[PDB]
Amino acid sequence: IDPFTMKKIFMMVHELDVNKGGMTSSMFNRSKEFYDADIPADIVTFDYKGNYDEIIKALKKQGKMDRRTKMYNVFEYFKQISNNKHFKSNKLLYKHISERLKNTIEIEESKGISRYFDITTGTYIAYIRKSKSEKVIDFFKDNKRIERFSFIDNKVHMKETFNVDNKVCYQVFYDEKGYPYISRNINANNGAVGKTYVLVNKKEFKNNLALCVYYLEKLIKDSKDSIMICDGPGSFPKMFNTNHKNAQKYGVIHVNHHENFDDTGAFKKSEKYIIENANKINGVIVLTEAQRLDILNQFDVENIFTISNFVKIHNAPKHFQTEKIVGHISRMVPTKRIDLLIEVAELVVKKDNAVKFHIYGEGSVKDKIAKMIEDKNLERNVFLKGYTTTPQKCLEDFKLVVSTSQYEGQGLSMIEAMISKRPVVAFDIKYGPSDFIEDNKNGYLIENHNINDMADKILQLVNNDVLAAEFGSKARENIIEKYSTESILEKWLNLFNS
Amino acid sequence: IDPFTMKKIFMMVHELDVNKGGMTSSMFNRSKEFYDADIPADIVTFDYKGNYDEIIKALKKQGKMDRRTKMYNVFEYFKQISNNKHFKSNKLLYKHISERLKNTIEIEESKGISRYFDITTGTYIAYIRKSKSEKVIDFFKDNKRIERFSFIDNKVHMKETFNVDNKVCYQVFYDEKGYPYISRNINANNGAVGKTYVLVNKKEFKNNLALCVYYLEKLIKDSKDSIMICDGPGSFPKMFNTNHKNAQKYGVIHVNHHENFDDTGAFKKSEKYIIENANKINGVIVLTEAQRLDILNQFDVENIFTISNFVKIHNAPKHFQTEKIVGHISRMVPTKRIDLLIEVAELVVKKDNAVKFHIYGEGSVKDKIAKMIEDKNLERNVFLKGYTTTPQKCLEDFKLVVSTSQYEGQGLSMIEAMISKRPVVAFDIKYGPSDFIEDNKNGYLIENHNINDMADKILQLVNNDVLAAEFGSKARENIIEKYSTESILEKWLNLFNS
Amino acid sequence: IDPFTMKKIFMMVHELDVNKGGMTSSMFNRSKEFYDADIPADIVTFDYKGNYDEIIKALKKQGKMDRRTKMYNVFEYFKQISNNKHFKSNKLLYKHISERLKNTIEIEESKGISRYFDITTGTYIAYIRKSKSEKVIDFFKDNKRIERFSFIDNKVHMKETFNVDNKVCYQVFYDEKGYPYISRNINANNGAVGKTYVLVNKKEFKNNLALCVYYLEKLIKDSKDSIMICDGPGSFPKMFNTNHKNAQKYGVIHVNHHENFDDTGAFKKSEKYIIENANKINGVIVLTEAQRLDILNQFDVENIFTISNFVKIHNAPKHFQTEKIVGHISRMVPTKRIDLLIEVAELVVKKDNAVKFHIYGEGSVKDKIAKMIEDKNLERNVFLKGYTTTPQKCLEDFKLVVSTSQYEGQGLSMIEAMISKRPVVAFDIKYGPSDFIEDNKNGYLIENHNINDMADKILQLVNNDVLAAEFGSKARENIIEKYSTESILEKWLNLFNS
Ligand SMILES: CC(=O)N[C@H]1[C@@H](OP(=O)(O)OP(=O)(O)OC[C@H]2O[C@@H](n3ccc(=O)[nH]c3=O)[C@H](O)[C@@H]2O)O[C@H](CO)[C@@H](O)[C@@H]1O
Ligand SMILES: CC(=O)N[C@H]1[C@@H](OP(=O)(O)OP(=O)(O)OC[C@H]2O[C@@H](n3ccc(=O)[nH]c3=O)[C@H](O)[C@@H]2O)O[C@H](CO)[C@@H](O)[C@@H]1O
Ligand SMILES: CC(=O)N[C@H]1[C@@H](OP(=O)(O)OP(=O)(O)OC[C@H]2O[C@@H](n3ccc(=O)[nH]c3=O)[C@H](O)[C@@H]2O)O[C@H](CO)[C@@H](O)[C@@H]1O
Ligand SMILES: [Cl-]
Ligand SMILES: [Cl-]
Ligand SMILES: [Cl-]
Ligand SMILES: [Cl-]
Ligand SMILES: [Cl-]
Ligand SMILES: [Cl-]
Repeated sequence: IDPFTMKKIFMMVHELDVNKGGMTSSMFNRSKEFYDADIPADIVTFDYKGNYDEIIKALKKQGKMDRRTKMYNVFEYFKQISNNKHFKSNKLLYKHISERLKNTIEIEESKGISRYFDITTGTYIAYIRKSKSEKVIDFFKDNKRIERFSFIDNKVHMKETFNVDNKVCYQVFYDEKGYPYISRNINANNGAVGKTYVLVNKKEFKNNLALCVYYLEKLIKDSKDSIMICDGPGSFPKMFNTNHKNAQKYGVIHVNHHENFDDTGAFKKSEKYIIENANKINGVIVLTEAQRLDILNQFDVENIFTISNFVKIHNAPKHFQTEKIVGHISRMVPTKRIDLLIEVAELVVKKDNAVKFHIYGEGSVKDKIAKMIEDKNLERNVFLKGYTTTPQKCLEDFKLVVSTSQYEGQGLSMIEAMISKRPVVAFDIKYGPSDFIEDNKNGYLIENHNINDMADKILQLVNNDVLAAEFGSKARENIIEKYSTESILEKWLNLFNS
Repeated sequence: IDPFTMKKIFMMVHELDVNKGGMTSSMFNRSKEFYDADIPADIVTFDYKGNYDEIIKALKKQGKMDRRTKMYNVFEYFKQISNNKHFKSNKLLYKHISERLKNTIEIEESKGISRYFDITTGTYIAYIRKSKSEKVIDFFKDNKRIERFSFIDNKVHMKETFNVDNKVCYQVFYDEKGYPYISRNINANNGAVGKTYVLVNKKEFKNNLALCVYYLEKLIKDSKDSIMICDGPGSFPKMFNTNHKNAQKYGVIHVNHHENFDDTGAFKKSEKYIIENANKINGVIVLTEAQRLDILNQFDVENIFTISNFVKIHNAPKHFQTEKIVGHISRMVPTKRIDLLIEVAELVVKKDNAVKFHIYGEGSVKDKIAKMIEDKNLERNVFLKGYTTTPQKCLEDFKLVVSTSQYEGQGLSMIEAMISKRPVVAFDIKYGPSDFIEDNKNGYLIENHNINDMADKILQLVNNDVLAAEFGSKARENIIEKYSTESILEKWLNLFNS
Repeated sequence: IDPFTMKKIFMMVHELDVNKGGMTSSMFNRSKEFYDADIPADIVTFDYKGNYDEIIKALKKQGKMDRRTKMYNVFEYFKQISNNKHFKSNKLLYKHISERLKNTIEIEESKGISRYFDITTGTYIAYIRKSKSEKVIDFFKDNKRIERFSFIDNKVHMKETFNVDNKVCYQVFYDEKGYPYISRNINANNGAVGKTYVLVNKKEFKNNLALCVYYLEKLIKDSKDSIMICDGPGSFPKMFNTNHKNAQKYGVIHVNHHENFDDTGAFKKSEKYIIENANKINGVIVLTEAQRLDILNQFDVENIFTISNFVKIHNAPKHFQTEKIVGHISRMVPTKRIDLLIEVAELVVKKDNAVKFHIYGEGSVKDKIAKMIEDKNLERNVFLKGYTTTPQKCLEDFKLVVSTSQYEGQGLSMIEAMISKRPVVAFDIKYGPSDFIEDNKNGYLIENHNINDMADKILQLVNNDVLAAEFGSKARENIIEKYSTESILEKWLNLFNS
């Protein structure tokens, strides 16, 4: 509303990075929408990367992140404090590294890889592997690795320490002048972060949780204009344990709060903790009004709200596709019951050998879908392409896309395919495509068991390229008028203004 | 006899310390008696403590140790030699510690606890925890602890070294000027002391045994006026392996030489080794003439003698106690068959709910006596108070004390209670209270099985406060005239003079 | 032929050393023969010893190695290169060792054994054990050993590094001026040599195999006059993987290519790899024309040749031996079926108690032959003397020697005994004594099962000292005229000239 509002939204996820999607791409778009309504919506991360500036720069150039959206990082905050406490490069650090490397001889392995040996004792001193903009230096003691200095543009940003099993047990972070501002213990057995020492402020913290809580109380002004939104479930404790009294906290659950493949009536451990404590924050936000009603009818909480996702209606291809191409662009995870779909490919091709499948994306169950299509020799017909950073250009050469799951928040990947004139085929599930797919109108829906009824539907479409177009043009105009943005945006503000 | 005798007794136990009793308190009193007869009786210990001066000072101020009694310590002997080899403080040591601490930043944990990090590399350097008179400094390498310097009044007395599992594998002891005089290897797996290097005399020793044998040959003049008395069974090898030809050696066995809870006819492993070699020293000393006769009738040894213990007849309360208070002040050990007594409390209270129990002292089987009285909910009635440094003031508010065992040397803890006008109740056993308890005269004795006959006897006393007094006044006057000191003292001298 | 031929033979075995025999003694003699025919035949080794000069010097003085025969060593090659790159002693190395030893105090253990402790901290610094011409210095860190410097004539030739389990994980070799020329990683778990760094030439090598291949291409001129002969089966990959195009390669198999105690028809793993690749080198050389025919009738290889061994007909004793002395001078290994011979001693002595046995040499199954003759109490009669560096002087006091095996190349140890007027007794086997023992003529042969038929034959000889002499004099004159050297030598040259 107000073009000069002091409202601001801090969206919290553990890490940002390139070549993902789903929850993050939803966060990127949500930031874009809020910025349009003159409300700054930025992102807060809590992990360390020495090249986040290069990653954020990439995410914006590659058109995945609105350029107005900033990422706040806990380590970038304390680094910048450190930067303004010193006004002289930390040469003693580079002298420390230089001194351990002198009186050594060099022996090359390959192009930018060399080892160094003391010319007096013959002792193994260092291993240096340098690219062109980054460099690592591994120091050795008693022929075991003890330390690694990491470089970016000839500058140290991290020092790692290694135990007896050659695993990290300690990290140090150096500012842009070479001064250490943060160091922390690492449990080598699981990689969990322990005690964290903020050297620049001479303060210690029990763990990363205690550090980021302290960080948010510094980053986020305790005003009712400050709004915290936690997408990732692994960041919720950070938002919940702050001593904010005025600031708002909204937990956004993205997934089904039901345990995967459990008929007990049990929930996800983390996704339930959020729900239980809904009456202590400003309310948990789901996506379907169904999932609201389920949580209503399970937990004693008077504070759940349903808000869908902003959709970006990009532009459909100039044409369609004629050749019997079916695709499944997704990340391979057992929760999607892909086992209960590739046994529809098999059920299709035998009635029509010209139907082809292009599988994109990666995952854990990729390598056993791989060693499964050749057991049946559908390598002939089915292809596991790979991860595509161009989801739409791979989408615009489909006749239709296919997907399934037993657990979803809603339809993200199915919706954005319907825009590109593509009639997707999926099951009816708990929370998802019971609303944006109208069966025998612009797409198809099947009970999540009748595995050849889906195999029946595909042949009603791929063999009818003139009917696999009207269903596509009735897809896009279906998305557009159904949820919009204003309907969704006013959901958010009325929650804010209260 | 002779007020100017050159006779001296060295009583040997591994360690002395505060808040114990039994064998040690017997040693403290025996020293007091011998000093009265103009024969110096001192104590020799073989362990290391940096605060033994403070402990001995406490033992005397707190009236547990005769002030004339000295403690000789093997490490205090070599420290004092070291003290007179140097006449200039070892500043290079404190410089060595200072240098490793400079260029560091401090980060506090609590009041006197801080960690230190190198301001150039961010490396974890040191952990310092200081009280007000003592201080520890833990140094780190590759984020693992390697060394600990221990301070007392700002002075180093010990440096410890740690292995990969963070356990001690090496110790160093510094004199009062900061010079190392003794270092030794420690087996981290069991804490056993290995090779011991006497740096001040440039001599090495296989273990602590070889070190203390050498020490006794220095400490104790090889004359017939020198008398060695080994109370602790764990110190006997130290006395036995010396090359003394004239000096006397007397091993004093305090306990039953029968294996605990074994009906085989087997003995304690250590207590038998002493017995087997009785014909090689000046004789083993037991406490009961019974235990003498048993050893006579088991081993071929013509050299066993029976001598009881000196009793200190202190002063009884001004009054008694009326309220049904029963106490067991003892150290909780399975050899005392406490299981076979707390199931007499149960057998008592049900006939008289006003009988109360106060349990003092500590032990291993305290925590399962604890979770046992509440299973039966005698928390109502039975109390595990705690260790009492005031045994008599806790004793002087009893009507009677109670105890049992299947194995004893004699009655120490039962005897000193009879002084304070208290009729104790105990079983008849191998070696013990068959002599200082006269049943139905001043106390009570039961077969060590009839667990409710004891429960019968208590009610014959606690419900008769006028009969639980005559039995008390017949207790003290019973101890006094029965064994005395002169009868016991002349036992010792006639052994000496031979 | 040509007294000025540029032909040269490099005989390759992994290591040479004192107190062995068999394959090596065969190599020593073969070098001697070839040198007589004006063809230099030298030996190449691939292991490290700091005292090989002293060992080779011993092998020649003790008359086991022809003085014209040289040993080439891969580490001696790179050391000599290193020697000529520096013209100033590496004092900084000895300064490095001196500095770590100053400010220490000495504590002796025995004659030439002492430990050193820092006089400031008391820290365990070093352990030095010196003989009179060699010395080791073990340095310690956190009371664990980390390094060992090895000395010969006050000069460092090796530095070893130790891991957490106190095992070698790194080696460094110093030239005769104290400069490191080679360092290498050691797998502590098995002692296998990994990455090898040639510091003097700044080159790295995957392992010892890659190092010695490179070494042979430097050592051995790629000419048809250069001839490589690989005796040891463990050195064959080194000869086979060189990029020699003109040089000749001859693999000499010494043993049975049949798996020990396997009736499957399976071969030795290594000895087969040689055979399989016979068509890629200049031919594999066996010893018996039988073993040739077997390999012919198993593998598809058109390139196997049979050449026997050069025999050194030394000089027989002035006399014989009368006293019933039977000997088995050998190295104790289960492949010799000694179990199937000592149960003929037993079968002999019972018919003649005066027959005695002298067993020389060592082995793995010595200690259970030991605890076997006393179970039967033939200690009376059978003796395990020990390893004899004087094989012939121990041979010249026998009436006859005895041996057996199920696997041999031929008869080495049986043949050289026949020279000294001794009728040996052995079984007929695969590849061996079916040719140099003529039964009931100068010796005896039995089927390798009839264990008392051999026991029958001995008594036909030891009880007939006038018949145990003619068989001896028919032994020596049997060896002499049968194979000679010229017959064997021309076998070699005709292989060379082709
Ligand atoms: C915002 C939201 O509701 N998220 C849902 C989503 O999370 P999740 O993050 O797993 O999103 P999905 O994997 O279901 O959707 C596919 C996503 O992967 C991206 N992609 C995939 C392959 C590829 O080659 N390139 C590419 O970019 C797509 O842009 C798309 O955004 O699925 C979960 C279950 O699986 C649901 O419970 C969550 O509710
Ligand atoms: C000198 C002697 O003969 N020692 C006997 C004693 O050794 P032990 O040293 O175990 O002596 P006991 O535990 O039997 O006697 C109790 C001792 O503990 C002290 N105490 C206990 C609790 C408390 O709160 N405060 C306190 O000071 C008492 O002063 C008393 O001296 O018991 C052994 C078996 O158990 C016997 O075989 C030994 O023969
Ligand atoms: C060149 C050759 O064909 N070598 C054969 C030999 O190798 P190997 O090297 O094992 O030779 P053997 O052990 O069979 O012969 C005994 C050797 O050991 C030496 N010795 C033994 C004891 C002693 O006290 N002093 C002493 O010097 C002898 O000099 C003799 O040379 O036996 C293998 C099986 O066992 C055969 O397959 C090999 O073919
Ligand atoms: Cl900002
Ligand atoms: Cl500055
Ligand atoms: Cl004194
Ligand atoms: Cl001095
Ligand atoms: Cl040469
Ligand atoms: Cl030089």
